[PDB]
Amino acid sequence: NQIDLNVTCRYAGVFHVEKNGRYSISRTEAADLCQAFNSTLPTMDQMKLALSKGFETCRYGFIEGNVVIPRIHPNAICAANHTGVYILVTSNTSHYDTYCFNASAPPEEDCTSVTDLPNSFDGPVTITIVNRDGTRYSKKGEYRTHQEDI
Ligand SMILES: Cc1cc(N)c(N)cc1Cl
Repeated sequence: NQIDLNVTCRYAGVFHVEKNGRYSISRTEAADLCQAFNSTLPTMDQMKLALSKGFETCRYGFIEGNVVIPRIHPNAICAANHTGVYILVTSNTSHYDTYCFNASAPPEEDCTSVTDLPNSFDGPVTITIVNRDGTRYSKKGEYRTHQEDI
């Protein structure tokens, strides 16, 4: 009974979360997961500002309304070489990573590690936050509020 959450630096409060090392988050789980970080799904405008401060990934994730990949540098294997906030148009499937937005984060790039999951609820799952530098924070809890996600 374990969930691992790989997290990134924050850029203007926006960060990326990947669950269990693969695309595995539904839209409802995404919202609940951001909730556990005292965060929300970013708006498009919040994502564009994060982009402008240096945020890019090579992974699809939810924002409010769409599934996107922020890209600064063109790369042929990330969002088909596009730059900007690339919006997924056509897909059969429903599970992605997520982006989250924490209003209390610093305004520009914050590449310190995440050391807490402040708004998790009581529960039986060992949840481990894994930072890009390998540092880890664990706690027992739950964040999913929808039966179909559990
Ligand atoms: C929820 C949260 C916790 C910590 N420690 C940091 N550093 C960043 C975020 Cl977004």
